Amino acid sequence: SMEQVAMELRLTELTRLLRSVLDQLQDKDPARIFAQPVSLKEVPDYLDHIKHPMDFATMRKRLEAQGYKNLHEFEEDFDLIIDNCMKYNARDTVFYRAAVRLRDQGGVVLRQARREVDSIGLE
Repeated sequence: SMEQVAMELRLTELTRLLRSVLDQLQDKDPARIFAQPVSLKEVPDYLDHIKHPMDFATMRKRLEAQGYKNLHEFEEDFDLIIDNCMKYNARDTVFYRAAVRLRDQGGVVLRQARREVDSIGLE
């Protein structure tokens, strides 16, 4: 049916958009600060303060497994990455400043992705 065709087209187009967003976000982090989960050997107290850890590898795994229903769910995981980094690290640190940089750049990319969801009619 055409309802199935439209649903499958919205799924594949949202996936294409989210993959482009995630690639642009990762390209802005060549130091790989947000690429992978934090090592508990290097940071033993991380889970004493961060209850819901998040990183770009976890997001990519969720994206490619069809785990994001809409752009808002993807935005929530990106905000978790930024917020956890700003909560764990003191403000006068290279890691907190990297989160502020990615929050600036990421906000612009995500608002452009919202304009594309609206233009395409994805949600």
